[PDB]
Amino acid sequence: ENVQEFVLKEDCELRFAAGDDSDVCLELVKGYAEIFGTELLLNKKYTFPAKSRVAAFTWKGATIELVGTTESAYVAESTPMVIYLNIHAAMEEVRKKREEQAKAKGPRLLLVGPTDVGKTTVSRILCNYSVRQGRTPIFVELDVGQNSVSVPGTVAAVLVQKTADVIDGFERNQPIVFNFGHTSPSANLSLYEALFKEMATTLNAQIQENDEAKIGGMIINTCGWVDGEGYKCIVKAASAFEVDVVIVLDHERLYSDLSKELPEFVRLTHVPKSGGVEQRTGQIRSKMRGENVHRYFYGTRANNLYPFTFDVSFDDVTLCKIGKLVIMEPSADIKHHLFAFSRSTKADENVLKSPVFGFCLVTEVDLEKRTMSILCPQRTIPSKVLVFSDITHLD
Ligand SMILES: Nc1ncnc2c1ncn2[C@@H]1O[C@H](COP(=O)(O)OP(=O)(O)O)[C@@H](O)[C@H]1O
Ligand code: ALF
Ligand SMILES: [Mg+2]
Repeated sequence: ENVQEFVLKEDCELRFAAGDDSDVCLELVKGYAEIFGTELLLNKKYTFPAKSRVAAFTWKGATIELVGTTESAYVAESTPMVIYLNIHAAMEEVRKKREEQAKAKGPRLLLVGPTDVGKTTVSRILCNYSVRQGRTPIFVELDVGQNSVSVPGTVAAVLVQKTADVIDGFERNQPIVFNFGHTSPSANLSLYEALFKEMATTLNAQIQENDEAKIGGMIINTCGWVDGEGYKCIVKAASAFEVDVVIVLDHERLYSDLSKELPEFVRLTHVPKSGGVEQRTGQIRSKMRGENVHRYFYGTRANNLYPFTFDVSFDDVTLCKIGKLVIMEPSADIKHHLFAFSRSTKADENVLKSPVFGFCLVTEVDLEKRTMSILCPQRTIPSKVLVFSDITHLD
């Protein structure tokens, strides 16, 4: 209940972090402002939980109130927001040109760069800006570590029809989700690459049946792995998704290399990272993976989910594992692991390329009763083919 007031000139952003113990309430009291591309409503109170990192930007100028203990709060005057806006502008230009020559295929954009340069944040701003233009782009999440669509260990895609919630991020409206099963692509690089392609193939077939999605195009977020084998992932992602535009954030050498390698038709743009982007340690990142898993089952402060715990007979499910498909015996070592419900009706070669229904968490294993307790988003298992993930979570 301490109060801070901020006057933001045009093209300025208030960056703040909520206290370690404290909620911070933000209210726009004059003008117009947006948080990572989502417009703030005048006088609406936005409660951010402890440790939240937030940036509120304004094009024309704003006055903003914060109520609560903050670790840091300052106004920055020079951001790359204009750059990020012109990227959206050029995408929409491409949409119109292709519309006037047509079903029109929307432009596809790949965001690349090392850890903590703001690829996710920029993907969010671009998705929001497209929605505010009246478009429905497809957001494609290839980061199996820091995943904003599903649990970690997935490659996923979602049609974006609403701007992100300011506090909770995007609504996960019926995502297409593939179970990769690891927090980094180097754990099985060829499987990771096969999922890209199966994802790209699936999306190409789906947009055939939906013109809005088709002209919406794609914003594709990669992980921060740019060196060695990560570089080749970028080239194969570019190719498999047939991208028109590669945005490289804060990596001149990557940009140089990609310019010499990509098809000449590919427009490549190097842009700086924002001064507000925060370096995150392995610990913080591990904690964020845990909170992602937690959110998948329980939702948010704003939007609670109510997941079911029940027992499942080992005679009613087949547990399997990728690394080719192998059938698993119920064992004590599956405890705390995620399992994906495979859309594939049988435990065969189709599992590898099949998207999934969702996940459960194995909370207990009773070997003698031949049962396991699972946490599950629904009352009854949506599939009897359960695919192992190396991601674990103590609840
Ligand atoms: N302009 C900004 N102001 C404050 N925090 C930011 C800003 N841009 C990014 N961040 C934060 O910095 C962190 C890293 O950004 P992110 O987009 O997740 O990096 P990357 O996706 O490249 O790994 C995130 O916690 C994000 O919320
Ligand atoms: F998307 Al990153 F570090 F590159 F979370
Ligand atoms: Mg990211």
